[PDB]
Amino acid sequence: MIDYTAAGFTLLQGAHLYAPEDRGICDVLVANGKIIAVASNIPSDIVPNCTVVDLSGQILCPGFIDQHVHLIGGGGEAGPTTRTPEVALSRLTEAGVTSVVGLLGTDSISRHPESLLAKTRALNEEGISAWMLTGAYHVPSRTITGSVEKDVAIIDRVIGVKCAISDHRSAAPDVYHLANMAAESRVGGLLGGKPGVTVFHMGDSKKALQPIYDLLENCDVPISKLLPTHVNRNVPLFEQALEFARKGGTIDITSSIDEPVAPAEGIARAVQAGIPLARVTLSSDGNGSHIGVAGFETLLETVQVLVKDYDFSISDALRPLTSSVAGFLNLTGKGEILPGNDADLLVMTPELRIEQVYARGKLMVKDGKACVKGTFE
Amino acid sequence: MIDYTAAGFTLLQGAHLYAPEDRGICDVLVANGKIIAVASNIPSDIVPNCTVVDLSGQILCPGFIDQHVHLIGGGGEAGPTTRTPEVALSRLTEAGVTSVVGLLGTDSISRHPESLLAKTRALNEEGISAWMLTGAYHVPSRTITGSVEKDVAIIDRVIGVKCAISDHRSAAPDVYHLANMAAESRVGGLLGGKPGVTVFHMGDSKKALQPIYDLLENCDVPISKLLPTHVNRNVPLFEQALEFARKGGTIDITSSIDEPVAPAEGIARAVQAGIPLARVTLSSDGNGSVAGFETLLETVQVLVKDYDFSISDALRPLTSSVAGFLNLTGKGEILPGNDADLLVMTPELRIEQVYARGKLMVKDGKACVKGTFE
Amino acid sequence: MIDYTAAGFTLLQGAHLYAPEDRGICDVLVANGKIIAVASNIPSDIVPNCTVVDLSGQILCPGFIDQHVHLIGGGGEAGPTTRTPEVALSRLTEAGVTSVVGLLGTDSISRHPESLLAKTRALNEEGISAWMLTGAYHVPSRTITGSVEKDVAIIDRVIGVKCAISDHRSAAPDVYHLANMAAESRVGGLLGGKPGVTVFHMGDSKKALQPIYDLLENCDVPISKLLPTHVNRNVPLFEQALEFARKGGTIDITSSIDEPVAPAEGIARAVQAGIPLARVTLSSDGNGSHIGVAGFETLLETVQVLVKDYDFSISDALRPLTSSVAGFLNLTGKGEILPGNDADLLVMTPELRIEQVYARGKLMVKDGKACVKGTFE
Amino acid sequence: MIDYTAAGFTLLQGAHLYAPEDRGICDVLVANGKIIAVASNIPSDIVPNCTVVDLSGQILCPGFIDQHVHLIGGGGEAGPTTRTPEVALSRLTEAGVTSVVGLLGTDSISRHPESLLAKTRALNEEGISAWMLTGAYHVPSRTITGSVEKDVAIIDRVIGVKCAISDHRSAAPDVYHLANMAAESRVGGLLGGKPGVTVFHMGDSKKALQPIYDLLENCDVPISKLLPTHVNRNVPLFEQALEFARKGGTIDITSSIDEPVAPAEGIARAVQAGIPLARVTLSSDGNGSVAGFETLLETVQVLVKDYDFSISDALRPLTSSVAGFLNLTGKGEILPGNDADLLVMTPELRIEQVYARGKLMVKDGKACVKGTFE
Repeated sequence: MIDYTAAGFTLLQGAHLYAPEDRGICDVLVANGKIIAVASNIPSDIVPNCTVVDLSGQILCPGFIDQHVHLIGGGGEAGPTTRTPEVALSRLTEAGVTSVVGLLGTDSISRHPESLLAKTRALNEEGISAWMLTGAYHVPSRTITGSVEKDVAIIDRVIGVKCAISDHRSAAPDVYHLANMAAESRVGGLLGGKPGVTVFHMGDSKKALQPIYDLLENCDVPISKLLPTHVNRNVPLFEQALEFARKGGTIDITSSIDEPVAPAEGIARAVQAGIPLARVTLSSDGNGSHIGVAGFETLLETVQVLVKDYDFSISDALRPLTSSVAGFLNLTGKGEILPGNDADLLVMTPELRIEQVYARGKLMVKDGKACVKGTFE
Repeated sequence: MIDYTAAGFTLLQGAHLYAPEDRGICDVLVANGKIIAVASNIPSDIVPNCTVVDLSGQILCPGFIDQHVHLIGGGGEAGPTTRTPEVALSRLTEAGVTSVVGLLGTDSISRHPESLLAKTRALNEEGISAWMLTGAYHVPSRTITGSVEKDVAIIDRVIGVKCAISDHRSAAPDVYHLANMAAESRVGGLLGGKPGVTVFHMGDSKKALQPIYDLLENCDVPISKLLPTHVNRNVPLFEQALEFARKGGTIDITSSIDEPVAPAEGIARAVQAGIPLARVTLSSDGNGSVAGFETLLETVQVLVKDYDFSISDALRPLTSSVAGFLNLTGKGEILPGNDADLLVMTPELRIEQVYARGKLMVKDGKACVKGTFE
Repeated sequence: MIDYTAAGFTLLQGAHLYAPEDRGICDVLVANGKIIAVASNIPSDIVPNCTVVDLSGQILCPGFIDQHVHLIGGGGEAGPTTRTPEVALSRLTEAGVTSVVGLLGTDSISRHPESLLAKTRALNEEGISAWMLTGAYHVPSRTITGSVEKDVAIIDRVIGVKCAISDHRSAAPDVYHLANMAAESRVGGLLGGKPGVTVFHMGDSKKALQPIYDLLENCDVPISKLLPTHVNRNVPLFEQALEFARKGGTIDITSSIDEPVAPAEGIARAVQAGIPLARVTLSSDGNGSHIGVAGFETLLETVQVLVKDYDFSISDALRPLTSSVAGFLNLTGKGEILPGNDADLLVMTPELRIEQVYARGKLMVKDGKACVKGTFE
Repeated sequence: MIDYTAAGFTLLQGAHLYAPEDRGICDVLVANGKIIAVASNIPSDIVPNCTVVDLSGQILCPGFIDQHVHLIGGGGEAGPTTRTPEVALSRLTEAGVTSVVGLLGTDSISRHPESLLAKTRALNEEGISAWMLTGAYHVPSRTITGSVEKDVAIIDRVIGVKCAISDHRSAAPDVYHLANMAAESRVGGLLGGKPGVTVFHMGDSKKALQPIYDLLENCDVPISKLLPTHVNRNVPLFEQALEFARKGGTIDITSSIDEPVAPAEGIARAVQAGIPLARVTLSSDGNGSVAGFETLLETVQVLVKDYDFSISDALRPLTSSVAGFLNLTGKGEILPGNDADLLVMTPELRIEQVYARGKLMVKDGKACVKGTFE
């Protein structure tokens, strides 16, 4: 017989699809890591050596996109001992995360952009999709090529820049160095076909989002490029966060923080405030920070609580972790399960507990446990 | 019905397939820009929406990989007027080029790596496969990030560094600066999963390859990383290149030079010298000088016609040999898994159709896909 | 017999302990430069080759911590002839100083951070404990590694940064370069486990502490990290100094200046103003600046006047020179005579005149005169 | 009663003490992380709150000092996937390592000295003794402060500089750059009270130690500062290392290499060659490649078992020899004053308990003290 295994044909059939839009019992045919067909009842013989897997009674949805993860590690705020380790592949996949954006935090003395980049590429070769934000809390930005504009333009995996404001660990930037910073990420993004976004690490200062509004006054970076994070870290900052989203911005809630505004409660209050889910993202702030290193569970736990204790549909709870993120970061072929896109799907149960995970066509999670891991796990 | 055109299924059937190694009348199933099947006589209905194409009586081989092109332009060796223009996509796809390695030449004052990088990425978006070499004739090299090792390492499209020796347009580099440069390209390559080569532009100096030998003494960079080009520019130098190839090194012959050693005459003499074709590649140095890419296909033709090379062996220096030197995974060879970079030729080797990563570039010998502003 | 001299056992017994908290006739057993026992009536045989020294009728208290000393020298404001010499070990110890923080002043053209560091280490090897502040009057800061954040983070003996404001010898810094400066010392401190404090050299400008309040408005560095010095150099600056301490800051008075507010009068006015002694430090401004080079006597002379002409208890007068300083600079094992801490103690008379001085277990002052000195004294 | 536990008194009694020089059944009194007494039969009540521990029938020797560890990680010589993780505290303490010297290898693009410095300091806080070498295979060296001399001089944990020669992953360094580098490490060391050594990663080049000899001609850096490593990587080179050791220099053998010259086979041949063990140390190159530290204890064991070295002489290359080369005051030797870095072994040399600066690291052969995130 002729050999067609190169195509890596796979037929996910029988599941109740959520792409994330509620579909019904639909099927998904994969070929070469890409979704090439989405329609109910696809013939199992339609293509050669097709690995047909029956997901009858299962839920099929798009893989998670985590845009706030300390891939190479973080912490260090309480001494060099508090420097957390690098994130393990399996730790992500088992959490549903198929796409991830890495950034740096407080420490940019013992943590470097070239280290984040290399790692970002390790994960890519290992099967998932990884990107990174140049810079860190400190402003001006310590970068790779010498300028933020240049990094976001010429370093492929860089899609924007990070920074901290209204935090006692800030670098104390002025509206000038902050506006210039966001402008370079914008321009560079245009030149390199990247989102060119600016992600602000929100602290607890009373000024809250003030630095941002000042920036909008001092330049012409679209409000759709600024992304405040950890918005649910204190009530008045979350209140302001809602007002921000109202004027067109997209806010980012972190699941790793439970008080004084829980993740689920945050996404819920947003809807109640009339913000389209499209402008609401949920990130994990994974591997940063007993002293304890943050994990990626709270993500799925948000989707669950959203469907179980708030009335969000499965389709809606998925958005802030899928379609919303890919949309804000212009992640082509991601967050959506439509023909053409990548095969980043998760197999779950109707109780929303992950069973299988597919990244670009490969099986990362076979039974809720990773069958694929980092080279030294 | 259900929609499967997302997979862009295409079946090239009934052609005399050379991959380059002469197979028979083989069929090639393509899906998502990938060759997913190669076995004679494949069903025209094996896969759903399959664009089936009848290539009966035609030749099918891998597209050419040209590793010496001044993508953003070159020249300038006689004033700013002599600065050649950038390369047009259709120009490449029509000469049967599906993968190319850009680089800079003498002028590295009005030509910068950031621009080349940009042009390389623009080409990849448009349909073909492009990479680039950092630096230029100048040593030490004007890089993007500060060091050659860092460029090759972290700039995704840099596969090695370029430079110029035994030429009257060099920077008069000394063995140490030279050695260090290559070592950085080599180390960088390992860190970036790049071949980490060092391409040497050869001039007409009596010294010829002496600097490349001098380098071997002062460092440990494998000889499989040192690639001299334009070896066919003067006979005394060509002779040495052959001796260099006999030692395990690879040599690059430029199809844009027709004397004293013509391209074909070059690839030919190597075989006679007893050099596995594996260590011989053919580059165009297109858009240099204004050089064109016609001479690549012409060197194949003439090799099969004027000289007595076979279609398969003639193709090698322009495909598999090149692919194996830069470690361009998935190219220069037609097998399941590799990229659907294909060329449909007549029995007389006259490119009719061209495929790049699945997409059809040349329809009637004339590109049907072009750059944004052609 | 077996040899136990390696332990360097020493029993300070019979004295009236002040740790600085008023204890009674307590004893202090040292071993390996560390205090390993504090309790009344410790048996003299308790450990092997214990050098028992009878401090009967004597006062035992913690060694002085001097956080403002020009170790490599200073001055120069009236020409290169006015460049003062380096501080001598014995000059410090004989003043009670067992721990010291070095900084630079007006001159940062002929005075360098690497020189302060080396010296800071000479003193460490010679028996006492020394630290240093990166930078000088001039802002931005001339540093060791290129950034204030990096110095405070990666150069072990650097614990913060120095600067001058409201002074005719300033570098004329703006709230921006001043806030950024304090933020880097803060972050770097976190990363390297250092206080990460910013010490301001107060001048005589009418604006007084204004630059500081502006800084608090332009960033989120805690007010507990800013330290204004020479606060008693003019009445309205000292007045403001009191208000500052009230809002949470810790002020630093310099004993070397007697008018228009004396050291003792300054520490006293502070108490009278309701400031906890914990937020009041006294430094000497030693070796900076006939033209005369400043000395370290005024320190003890403050403790004395505090107990003799104001009613401060011996225990209280010691705080602003011991427990207060160690607390503000998070000097572990210092300022406190409790088990675990270092053996930096002074032997005095009930009239508060130094007799003996111990630094990390060694005897620096045997009879009010140093029995240990700098390699070239 | 009065509280004296601040001194953390501990008495290790009735063990067969090797310091490493074979003493008899000696007792060791520890106080404040310091060995304050070493004389057979010490009172279990000599000092107040004394944690007395019965080590009857057990061996007691100094903890190992491993001077070749990629603390923050290494590798990367085959893409970013091959970048090894950082070292775990328990991993070290379980292999009997109480003092370690971190360093960087080939990758000095995604691995920086500031991180190593940070990891070194984190280790010291956690219980063990750590130092680091500045630079990497690359020459000139990528430092923290701008110059090697300045790094070794003012960065408190840098004791010298590293680099790579006669290897195919070097930076192709020339005698001048090399010499200058070592001279800076040497001068720096004097200014910082550091050994100021220069550790050379040895490759598989025919040249072998020739660069180290070439260096001796062009400068005056004492030969007691030049330390080559991995000398047991190829026999021709090993032979030279021995000749180098016969001239007063020290050689480092990596326990992570088992052919052509195994570790034991290496330490053994040196003795036969008539080299005082003083000039021979054993390193692991742990977390390199992913390399582990088991081979350190295994090289001791095998030395006492397979070969005919005594327990005392076997330990030397892993303690006193190392300590005496880096001038690590107070380590590698059990005497009053020195640090309480101890290893309780069975008669068959199987680490049972481990002590680092007084604190107990390994209880039942398994660390009972770990890094913050293990």
